[PDB]
Amino acid sequence: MGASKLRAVLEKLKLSRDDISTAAGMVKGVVDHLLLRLKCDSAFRGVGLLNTGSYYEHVKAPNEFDVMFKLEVPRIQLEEYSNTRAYYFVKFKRNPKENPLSQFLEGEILSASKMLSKFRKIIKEEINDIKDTDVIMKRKRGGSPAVTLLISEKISVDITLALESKSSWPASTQEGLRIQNWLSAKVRKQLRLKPFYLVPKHAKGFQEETWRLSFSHIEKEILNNHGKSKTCCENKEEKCCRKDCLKLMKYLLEQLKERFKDKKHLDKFSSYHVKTAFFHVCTQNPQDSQWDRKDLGLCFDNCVTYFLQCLRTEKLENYFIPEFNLFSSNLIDKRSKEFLTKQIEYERNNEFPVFDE
Ligand SMILES: O=c1nc[nH]c2c1ncn2[C@@H]1O[C@@H]2COP(=O)(O)O[C@H]3[C@@H](O)[C@H](n4cnc5c(=O)nc[nH]c54)O[C@@H]3COP(=O)(O)O[C@H]2[C@H]1O
Ligand SMILES: [Zn+2]
Repeated sequence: MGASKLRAVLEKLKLSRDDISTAAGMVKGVVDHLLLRLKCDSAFRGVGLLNTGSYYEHVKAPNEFDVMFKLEVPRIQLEEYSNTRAYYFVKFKRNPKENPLSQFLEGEILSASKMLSKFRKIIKEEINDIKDTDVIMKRKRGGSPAVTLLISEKISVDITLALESKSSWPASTQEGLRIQNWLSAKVRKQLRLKPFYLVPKHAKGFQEETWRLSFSHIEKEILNNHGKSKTCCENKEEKCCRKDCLKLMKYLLEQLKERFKDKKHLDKFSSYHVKTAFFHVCTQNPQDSQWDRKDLGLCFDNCVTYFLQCLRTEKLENYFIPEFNLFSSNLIDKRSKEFLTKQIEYERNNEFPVFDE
């Protein structure tokens, strides 16, 4: 596939400045309201907005947003569940002390379901009272930590609540973030000093009171500063195609998901898998020269091939948690991965007709 053929698709995916300004304004307009009204509680007092991009995550629809609500918790003690390296129980070291979130304490373990229930209920009751904009609160999805709302029957916003921990990263993430050859071990050192987050997600019956590790902020960090050279993409001679490869991959997965929307094979595949795979390829190809713009197509293929391999071998390690396989037999069944593999292979073999619209 030609580089200009791909960059043409990327060119057509570009949304104008107005489409960003108006939608962004309509989003922040409700985000500020919900944010300020959430402060009217002892629990969600120190709530805050976390920058997980503050824009859209999927290229095509640009009417879908994703915001993350951070809530700091002091000196928490985590307890890994069932040797699932990603999922944890939240306990407090100072149990004798009275906690603001004490109402949600399921004993010594902080219940995620209660917090999600109160949070979501507050959102529903506030979305009821707003009159300046037409907003409806979307139905609860299957085991989703998010709360979605629709503004003016066109804008989708997924609000995800998350606990913040300034303490050192868990031992499961120790051998993760292998960016030493890519962004230097210094940057890894300084990045691991940053806080980590926790989202209310249950692990497989289901253990409904567990939390998942989240490093979305770090993903944004390495994503916006992606080159081995510090002046990468700041000058003409240092333009690369990492972000373009990520856009192309995400768009391919999205379009494939939409083509077979009627089926249920690709419903479990999300942009996070694509992101993860892309990070793995970045680790594999750390040199900026390996990401020359004129090599876009080739680069894209590298992102495709590897991804296919992960589907073929049923192995896709979480970039921060190596021992956690996103493509395990438990999470996603072989049949679906075979389907996606066949589709992607077809696309590549026929010059990606899914891009042509
Ligand atoms: O950490 C977060 N930061 C911002 N929003 C988040 C986060 N976690 C959840 N959500 C919000 O809830 C939606 C559904 O979540 P679900 O737990 O059911 O499945 C996730 C999950 O399997 C995987 N995923 C996504 N983020 C991570 C990660 O940080 N660490 C490990 N896995 C991850 O993608 C799938 C869906 O991707 P989407 O983003 O489309 O839709 C999310 C999102 O809206
Ligand atoms: Zn670059």
